[PDB]
Amino acid sequence: AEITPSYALGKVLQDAAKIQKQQKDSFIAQDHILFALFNDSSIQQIFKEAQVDIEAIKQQALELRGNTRIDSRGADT
Amino acid sequence: AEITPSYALGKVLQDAAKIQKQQKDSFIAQDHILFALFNDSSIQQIFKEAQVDIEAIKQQALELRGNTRIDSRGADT
Repeated sequence: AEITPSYALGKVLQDAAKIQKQQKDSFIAQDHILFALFNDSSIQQIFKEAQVDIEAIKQQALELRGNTRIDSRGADT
Repeated sequence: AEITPSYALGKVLQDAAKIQKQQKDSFIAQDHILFALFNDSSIQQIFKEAQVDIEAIKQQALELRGNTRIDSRGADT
């Protein structure tokens, strides 16, 4: 079970670096790994299950707290 | 003269706007414009002088400024 990093998912290892700093921060966070997941992790379908879309995450990433995390410390978002 | 961005390049100024979040910045600096230049500013060909997209700039922006360079001044560096 889950014996693989699954770069298909695990590109976010790099790919999540998108919004980590752009909150004026250090490293990647929950929304912020998720931020790259709207690219990566999503159910993009007839009813597309992919969530707050272009800014709205980053928006709401800022719009909720924002600068939401720094490094490793405190529950991620 | 100086009429048109060369849309192949034209995106790059707006593509320059892309990295302020992973460069962890509110504003888009001279490292960031070049950051987008990593595509059309290049020779990407049989003999490729590309511009290194992610790897080298970041950690050498970890060398050169960081989040440290939030932005909102003019351009000094």
